[PDB]
Amino acid sequence: GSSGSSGPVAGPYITFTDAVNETTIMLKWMYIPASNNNTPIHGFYIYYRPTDSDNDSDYKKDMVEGDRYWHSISHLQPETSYDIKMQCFNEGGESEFSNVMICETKARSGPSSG
Repeated sequence: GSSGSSGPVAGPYITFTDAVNETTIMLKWMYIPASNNNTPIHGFYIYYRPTDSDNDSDYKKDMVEGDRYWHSISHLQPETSYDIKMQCFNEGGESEFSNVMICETKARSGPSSG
C-alpha cells in the first residue's frame, strides 16, 4: 500500500480501567481489525508510572501475549492517581500509542476497619 511505517498502526484502545487493589490495577484493551492490515501481533506492551515521577524515563513496559486482551498491573502506589497507557508490537513494527487512561488505585487501608 503506502511507504513509510509498516505494521499495526491502528493500535489498541483501552476501554476498561479499574483498580483491583491498592497496589494492583486491571485494564482491558480492544482491537480494531476494520482499519487493520490483518497482521499478526507478537504481544502487548503496557506502560505505567506514578504522577510523582519526573519523566517518561520512569514509564515501564510489560509484555503480554498477543492473544491476551487483559493485564493486571502490580507493585503500584496506593490511592495514587497516575496516567496509564499501552501499545502493541509485531515483526512489522510497534503500533501507535493508545490513549491516556487515569486509573486511581485503592486507598491503603489498615488492619482495623471502620
